[PDB]
Amino acid sequence: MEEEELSKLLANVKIDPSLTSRISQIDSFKLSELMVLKTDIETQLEAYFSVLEQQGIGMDSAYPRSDVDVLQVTMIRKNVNMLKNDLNHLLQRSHVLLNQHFDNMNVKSNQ
Repeated sequence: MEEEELSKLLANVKIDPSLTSRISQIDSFKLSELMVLKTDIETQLEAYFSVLEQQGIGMDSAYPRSDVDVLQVTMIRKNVNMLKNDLNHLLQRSHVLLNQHFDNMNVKSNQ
């Protein structure tokens, strides 16, 4: 049955809730918490990159890939792009906080 095969497919298409919760707190976390999260996002990205390597494909690309290959690569590439977006956010927020720290000391970054 088509509906039941699809529920299994989907109910297992999931993102670690702990990671999602922490990402939601980018704008409230302290720098130390942000840098631990950064590392954990990087570890996740590393895992996705390793699977893309097995698929012999990078992030930008067009032997014949089957439908399932295409679906898997589509999923992995989307995951990567969403994670890279969150990592970028984390870094941008971190830069704001770093700048606040310089401001507090009446110093500028070397630049």
